[PDB]
Amino acid sequence: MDASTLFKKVKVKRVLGSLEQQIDDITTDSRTAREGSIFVASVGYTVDSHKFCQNVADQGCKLVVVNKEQSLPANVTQVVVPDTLRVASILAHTLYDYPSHQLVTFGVTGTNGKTSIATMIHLIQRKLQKNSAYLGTNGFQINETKTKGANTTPETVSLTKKIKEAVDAGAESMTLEVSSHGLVLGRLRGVEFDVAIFSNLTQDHLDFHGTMEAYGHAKSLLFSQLGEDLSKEKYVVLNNDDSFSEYLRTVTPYEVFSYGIDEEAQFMAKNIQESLQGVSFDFVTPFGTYPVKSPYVGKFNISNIMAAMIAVWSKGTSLETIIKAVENLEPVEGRLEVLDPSLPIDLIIDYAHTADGMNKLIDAVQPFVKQKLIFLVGMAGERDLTKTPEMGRVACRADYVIFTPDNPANDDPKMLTAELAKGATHQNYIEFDDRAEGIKHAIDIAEPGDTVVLASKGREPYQIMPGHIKVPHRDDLIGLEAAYKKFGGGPVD
Amino acid sequence: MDASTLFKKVKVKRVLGSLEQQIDDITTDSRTAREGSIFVASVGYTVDSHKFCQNVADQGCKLVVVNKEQSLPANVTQVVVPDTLRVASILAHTLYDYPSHQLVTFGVTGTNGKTSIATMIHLIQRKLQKNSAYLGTNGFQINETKTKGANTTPETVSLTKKIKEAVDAGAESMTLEVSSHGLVLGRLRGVEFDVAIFSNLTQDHLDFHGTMEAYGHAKSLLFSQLGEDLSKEKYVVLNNDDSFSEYLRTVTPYEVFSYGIDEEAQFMAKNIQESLQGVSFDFVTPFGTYPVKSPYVGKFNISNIMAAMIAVWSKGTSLETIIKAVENLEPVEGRLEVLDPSLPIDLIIDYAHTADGMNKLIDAVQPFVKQKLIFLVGMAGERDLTKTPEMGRVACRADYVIFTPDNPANDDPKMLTAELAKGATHQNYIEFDDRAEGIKHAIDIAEPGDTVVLASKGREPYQIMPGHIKVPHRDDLIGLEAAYKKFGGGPVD
Ligand SMILES: CC(=O)N[C@H]1[C@@H](OP(=O)(O)OP(=O)(O)OC[C@H]2O[C@@H](n3ccc(=O)[nH]c3=O)[C@H](O)[C@@H]2O)O[C@H](CO)[C@@H](O)[C@@H]1O[C@H](C)C(=O)N[C@@H](C)C(=O)N[C@H](CCC(=O)N[C@@H](CCCCN)C(=O)O)C(=O)O
Ligand SMILES: CC(=O)N[C@H]1[C@@H](OP(=O)(O)OP(=O)(O)OC[C@H]2O[C@@H](n3ccc(=O)[nH]c3=O)[C@H](O)[C@@H]2O)O[C@H](CO)[C@@H](O)[C@@H]1O[C@H](C)C(=O)N[C@@H](C)C(=O)N[C@H](CCC(=O)N[C@@H](CCCCN)C(=O)O)C(=O)O
Ligand SMILES: Nc1ncnc2c1ncn2[C@@H]1O[C@H](COP(=O)(O)OP(=O)(O)O)[C@@H](O)[C@H]1O
Ligand SMILES: Nc1ncnc2c1ncn2[C@@H]1O[C@H](COP(=O)(O)OP(=O)(O)O)[C@@H](O)[C@H]1O
Ligand SMILES: [Mg+2]
Ligand SMILES: [Mg+2]
Ligand SMILES: [Mg+2]
Ligand SMILES: [Mg+2]
Repeated sequence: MDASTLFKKVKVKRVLGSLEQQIDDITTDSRTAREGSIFVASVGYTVDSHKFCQNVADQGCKLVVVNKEQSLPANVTQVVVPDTLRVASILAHTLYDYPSHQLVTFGVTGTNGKTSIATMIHLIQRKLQKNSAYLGTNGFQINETKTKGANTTPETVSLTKKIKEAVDAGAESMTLEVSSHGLVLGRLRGVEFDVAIFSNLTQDHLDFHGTMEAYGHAKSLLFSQLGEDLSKEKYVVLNNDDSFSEYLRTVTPYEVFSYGIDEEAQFMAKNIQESLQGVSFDFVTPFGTYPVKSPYVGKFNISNIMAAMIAVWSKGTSLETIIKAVENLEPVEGRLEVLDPSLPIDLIIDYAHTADGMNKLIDAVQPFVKQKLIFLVGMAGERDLTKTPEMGRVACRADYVIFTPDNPANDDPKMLTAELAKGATHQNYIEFDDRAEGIKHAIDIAEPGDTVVLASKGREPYQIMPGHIKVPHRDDLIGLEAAYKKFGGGPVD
Repeated sequence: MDASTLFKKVKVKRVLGSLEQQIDDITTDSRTAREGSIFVASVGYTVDSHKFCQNVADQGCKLVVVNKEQSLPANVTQVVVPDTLRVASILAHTLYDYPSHQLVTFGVTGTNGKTSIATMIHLIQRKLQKNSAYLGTNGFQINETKTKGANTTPETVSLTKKIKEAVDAGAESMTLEVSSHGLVLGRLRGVEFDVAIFSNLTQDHLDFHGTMEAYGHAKSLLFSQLGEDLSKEKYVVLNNDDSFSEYLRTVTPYEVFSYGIDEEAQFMAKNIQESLQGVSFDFVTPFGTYPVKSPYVGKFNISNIMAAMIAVWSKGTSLETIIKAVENLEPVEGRLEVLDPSLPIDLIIDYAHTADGMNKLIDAVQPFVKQKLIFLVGMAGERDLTKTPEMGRVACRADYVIFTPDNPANDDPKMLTAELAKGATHQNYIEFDDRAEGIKHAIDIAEPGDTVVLASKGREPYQIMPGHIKVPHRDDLIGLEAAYKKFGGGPVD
């Protein structure tokens, strides 16, 4: 469509050159701007991409959106605006014909549980034979096709393009993880949600938000930004076991569905039975109480699966049909996965990376420890360290603790492991600068009948190293390789 | 329409009795429930209206929405829901066919300036010969027809009904004052806004919000609740002279128009000339700079009128035509009105009732004081007193200060005036339990050529007294009557 039409949407602009040209692309990354692209320049944490306008011109781009007039050949049109990224979201949603309005969109936010819930919703939709897309930490997925990405909630143009890809692939719904960063930074501007789901609010990301108050307020935006049009069928799904839900009710007019285990709620889990092979519980609902069998491990995953079921139910699918679908749902990659159960030890991977997440992981696994719990965890580089010793304390619930860096980036890895060590409550721990070395050590220490847990990465396939360089790393593969060496078994070679 | 259709909108409900009946009315006030009404019961600060269901049944109402099953005759249908008021807003907007979606809606929030801006927008629309409605502290107005009300932002059902009245009267737009109370309490659930306008955030209402942080976050809801549908033409108008605007930008994706006097902004006022008869200024805009003549007094009203002009402009009216309309706009009742200029004193009424508002009032009037400034102010009963001595300090910018109660309700009036007195910085003040007595005293003290200001009530026609009883009271009429007695003039009698 033509640039004229697109920029009618923008009231304050200084236009230098013609808007007659056809536009089929928008990008905030100069490296992909071409003839027919709009390149929107912006100020990042690393570079100001206004510096790259000449590059995009060389590549044939004839239209740039900028905060200040640039030095460029006269045949490149410049649109000067006060807020380039705000305009990028307007342009992108317009160009792609409002992709978020074209399918059912589910959004999940919370300190822990975003990937779990979002993936469970996706997997339920697929079990119901519906085309479904997912975007989050585990990347972008349309039905069974997966590609990895750099963020949980990617920057606005990339994100909008992916919603448009889901629409074009024929998705009936798409579920997005909604990071508090993404909300505050405008990455989700223009993304209309139909159902908003909350897991919990516990201490994290204060390097970015400064305070718990600001952090909670950031997550509330997913709920208030649903808007005020009561002719729309929109719904909010809240966790009554988290006290922040009381506040969330006040910021949106749409009907609220509550779930709970400890606290009274509209949907509850009772008579919970746990195993390393999944759970059963009685699912109390406003319409009746029904037996549920779930393949997921732990009470925290009962909260998560209830959130997922209620979200799908809210848009018109019968609970009976959802409960049937949940029974043999596939694993959520990296989230409490029991590896090769034929081993003479329990070998579990999990993504726990905050104190609360670790407590929930250990709560779930500990009842099944026959002998000793061997627990490896990493601390992420370049993140707030204030709750790191607390993570070290929680880890010392285990019998033997291994501390490692996780994505140390430019941080000294020994500083990360030493910070974890400051919280230890017993002397049975060890620190490794190299996480792979730490994993092999965990297997060295493990006896038949022991339980080994590798926490904070799941199957995340890299360590972010100095210069922010990704080096290949797989907890699961390193763990298994070390385990087969020690105990035997494993596929032929 | 029939109750069945209405309640299809509510997913969690326990229905006792038939929904076949016709519904033409909804009410949260039992006193107006009749056959064909839905009565929604709720828990207020004073009474739980669930107690009144039998009354509504006696009056012929056959449908109640309740949080718990009630004792009622079997022929009354009960719909039991978890959140009655949330359902009231859903039912009301549905029943009245989404009245806020049917005209352009402007919403104004801020500590001071809501009535001023909202009224200015209304008056501009009328000057442009467009049907316009206004709802706020000065009541409900459709074109020139006014009725008074109990709140700035009335409870959800009454508010929705008034939007529906504006639609039915043929209004092309309606402007609502948006109180932080109204936002938090859900009074505006279902009210879609097209333009949101911010004035300022200064200390007020902490008896309700507890903190400035929570208070600011409450006002941010007007902006985030605009939603995320970028196919809609919605706009945000922010004051760059207020530091809270930086935060407000982050909570909405829509284009932001900024105004400013002290700080750089897209729309600014320069070369400001002031009189008691209005102002002139050069209005810098993104499209050019234009001379503006405004009948309103003071720099604070220049901020307000710029906000009003930009809001109307944003929905497609030319600035030139708006600027012409502003020239002889009518007064905003109670807000810096110069009374009978034929008097040998300046006699001014104004609604200033916080420290910041008082400073802005005194800033506006002081350059025109030839001799002495005689300044009367009241403190509201049953409100947070923490900034009351500060109000007393600000008042002592005047030469002679009179302290009175304003709507003391059940508070001891002497406690209110004494709290004001604690901030005084000179000895030239006096306190009166009776505000009318204080006004007459102000005139007693005034010499020809003096300036008398009566602040905090405007033309508000009552004092709220013990038992929360309204007794007639008019600052303007009492002031004028006393002034004519002392100085002569005034209409024959
Ligand atoms: C601090 C931050 O925000 N940098 C994000 C930001 O970089 P920069 O601003 O530095 O980019 P830069 O300045 O290079 O470029 C600015 C702009 O210029 C463009 N430009 C750049 C170069 C060029 O040649 N041409 C060009 O046009 C570029 O496309 C961009 O539009 O823009 C990128 C692109 O959009 C994101 O990819 C980055 O995200 C990183 C990966 C991140 O780690 N971000 C974190 C802070 C984050 O967003 N986290 C949340 C939550 C997830 C999370 O935090 N998870 C935990 C997990 C912990 C357990 C791990 N085992 C954690 O990481 O702590 C999320 O991803 O949604
Ligand atoms: C504390 C509060 O919120 N009580 C509001 C609230 O009463 P209650 O909860 O006590 O009502 P109650 O408990 O009696 O009844 C509950 C429910 O039962 C129903 N019910 C009641 C009786 C009955 O016979 N039958 C029946 O069905 C009734 O309709 C209601 O649905 O419900 C009313 C109806 O909806 C409002 O009219 C009240 O608002 C008062 C007037 C107020 O003063 N409210 C203030 C707190 C307020 O809302 N302020 C903002 C901002 C304006 C402001 O604060 N301005 C300053 C001005 C200062 C300068 C003045 N010169 C100030 O006042 O400080 C605003 O109005 O939007
Ligand atoms: N609802 C929950 N409450 C507490 N901890 C949880 C919850 N869900 C998952 N976790 C823990 O946190 C880790 C991260 O879960 P995930 O669903 O990836 O959260 P997020 O996507 O918000 O980071 C899991 O591997 C598990 O240890
Ligand atoms: N923009 C402003 N900034 C500061 N004070 C103002 C502003 N506008 C009005 N005031 C002062 O506050 C009083 C109340 O103004 P009004 O527009 O009624 O505000 P609100 O409706 O928010 O209470 C006025 O009479 C004036 O003294
Ligand atoms: Mg998080
Ligand atoms: Mg995630
Ligand atoms: Mg106020
Ligand atoms: Mg007002």
